[PDB]
Amino acid sequence: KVKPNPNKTVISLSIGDPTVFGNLPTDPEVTQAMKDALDSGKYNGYAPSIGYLSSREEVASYYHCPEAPLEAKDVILTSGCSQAIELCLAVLANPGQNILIPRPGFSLYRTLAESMGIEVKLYNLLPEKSWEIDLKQLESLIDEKTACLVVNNPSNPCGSVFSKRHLQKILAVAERQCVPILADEIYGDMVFSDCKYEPMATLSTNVPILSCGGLAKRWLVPGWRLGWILIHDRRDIFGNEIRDGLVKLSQRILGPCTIVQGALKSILQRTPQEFYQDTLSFLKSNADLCYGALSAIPGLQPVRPSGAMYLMVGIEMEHFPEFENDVEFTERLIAEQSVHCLPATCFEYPNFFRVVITVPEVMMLEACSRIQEFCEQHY
Amino acid sequence: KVKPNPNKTVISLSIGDPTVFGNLPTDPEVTQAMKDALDSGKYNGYAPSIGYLSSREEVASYYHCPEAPLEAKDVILTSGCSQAIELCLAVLANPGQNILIPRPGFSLYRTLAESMGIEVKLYNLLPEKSWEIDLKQLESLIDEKTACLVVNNPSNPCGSVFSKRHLQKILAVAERQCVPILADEIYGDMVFSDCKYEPMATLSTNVPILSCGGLAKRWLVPGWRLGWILIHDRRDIFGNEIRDGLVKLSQRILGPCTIVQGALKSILQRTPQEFYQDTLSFLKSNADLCYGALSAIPGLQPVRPSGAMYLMVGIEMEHFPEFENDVEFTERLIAEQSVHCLPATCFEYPNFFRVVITVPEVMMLEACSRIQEFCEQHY
Repeated sequence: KVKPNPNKTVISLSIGDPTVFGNLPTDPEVTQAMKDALDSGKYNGYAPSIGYLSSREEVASYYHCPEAPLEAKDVILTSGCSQAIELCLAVLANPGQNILIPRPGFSLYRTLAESMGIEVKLYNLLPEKSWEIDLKQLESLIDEKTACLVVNNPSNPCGSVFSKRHLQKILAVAERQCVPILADEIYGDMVFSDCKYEPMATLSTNVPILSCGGLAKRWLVPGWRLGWILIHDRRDIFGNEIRDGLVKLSQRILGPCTIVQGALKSILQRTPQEFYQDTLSFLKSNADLCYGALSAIPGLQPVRPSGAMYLMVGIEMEHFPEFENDVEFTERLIAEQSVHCLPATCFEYPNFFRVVITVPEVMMLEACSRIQEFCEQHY
Repeated sequence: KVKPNPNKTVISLSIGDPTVFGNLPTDPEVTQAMKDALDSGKYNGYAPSIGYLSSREEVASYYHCPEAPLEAKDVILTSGCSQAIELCLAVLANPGQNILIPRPGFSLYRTLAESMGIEVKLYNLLPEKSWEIDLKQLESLIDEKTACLVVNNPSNPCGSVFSKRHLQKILAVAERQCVPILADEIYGDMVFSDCKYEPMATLSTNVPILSCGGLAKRWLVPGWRLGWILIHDRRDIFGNEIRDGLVKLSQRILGPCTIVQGALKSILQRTPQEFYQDTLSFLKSNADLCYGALSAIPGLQPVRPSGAMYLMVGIEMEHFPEFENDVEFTERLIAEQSVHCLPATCFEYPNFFRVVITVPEVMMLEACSRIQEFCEQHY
């Protein structure tokens, strides 16, 4: 809550909202589909709590392939991934049970499982190698009361996209301990690195998955609150016994705004690839600028991101005595420099901070030297 | 689940969605404000979980008067009254506690308090006199574990608007047992009877109220999911100790669609009264038609509604032997006649059914004789 250096333009690197300085507005095809959808006035009344037939039908289509074959009925529409997790949890597990979380991971999985009456077990991401999961951790963090396994790919906060392999390896671990994999993939298709993109379910054969996702992150309409559970029952471990748990639960807050549901068929089919290409294009460059300069600075260890909208830097508490935690670090930083970074304590991973890359480059750059002026005095 | 008489056009009188046959579409000023709000693209990013400053500011203004003085800060925006109840409950009371419900009442208060881990006590509405509350019931249904009192006015399903007096009487009962009054007034200003309209909080002086409300019912955009808690702390029984409970809880599903929030300032200020006048005008006439004809029929006792969009009819199980409950009644009715009425068992009040009046008159009328052809054979 400390005030900035009133003598320097405040630079906020910590907030994930792409649309803050509006250099990432959404495609006018998105904006139109909503207006088109309003204009027909076909969508102002009640829908099923699970969402419109047609809307559900159409998102189901967008994410379909023989490997992970999707049908109208394995789709549920919810007002964001916040629900897509909220519900996805309530159905799999009850108070006094346990789920496998990332470290570092979205501070949300906690605020929920804890607030749902679930006790949390956190597995480990490996900075040394692309923040990939620790397989020892995982295999033997399992329980009797282990309901589930949560995988976030691409990652907030890591910036990471997993290899076509590591994914099969993670899928190897679930059939050896008989556990569900909420695959939080709200960041799906949000990659730019050399490496193409793999939705985790396309690579499954004996593993039950429930996939989150939605507009908020790709189409940069985060305040619009639409999202979907994609169910992926391979081997009838789930069956109708689980599907009803969602249909029943859904009826508590009754899903998303109907305009957004209306406009969904059209947002999916009418958005030009030149929209995405642009987005990820500008998310490589800014990531690379951020990466280079920060890696150039002595005392900080930026881990190159392959996707999503962040990267993690590691504070080498070897030449930084003044500060004794990343918490105090971002703190004197914010006060002295006016640069807002998020202390990675929040993601349950101290000695580190998260920097988003959606901020303009001319700003990434200006903010980058500030950070350097900070470390040629403290490392 | 029985099939209709395939030989008669099915008439659905039981579903509350005004926009089904689209004779109640919303004012094109409503539709515009959304498009205007989309068009500015000012509203696509994250808002406070409690909602936009400005949005919250502006709805606060619309509902302000010295008696019940409202400020920007006593407003929380939520994706409908479904949440406005969900949250309004979670904050006041914990598993193994008790709240005062109507009978008959919205089948929702149950699906929640029960599903929240709250045990439910139902007070009584008086058909003999305008479905007004039973004061004996109320005074002595209270407990140690009585958290709250829920009042629904106007009523779903009753069709009832309470007198300027009964309201003060209900407000007399709360300060004699020290209890909160979630005043579900999602139907606010939805009255047409002689009698003007009183929001319950304007008439309070030593009683804490939390008022639900939103677009769904007045502006006939039910699928749009916006709504508000209006807080009404008179006497600091609430204070900052309760307000935080909402602000904290809100952050679980993070409120409504931002387009809807954007468009809110304009929907409120730019909607012509000729929109409302029309709405309630057509809701008197159809109510009166429905009332007359049904009252004309022998064996049924329609209670005249003063507001909202329904009325209750009472099955005089005095000349209706064939059927032994309202459940079986609507049932043979639906099969033989093709008229969908809702058996008032659902609202926890048997021997009765609910008929909505939003369906076209030429349809109310046709459906009315069908009902008569049904009773000149069964009463």
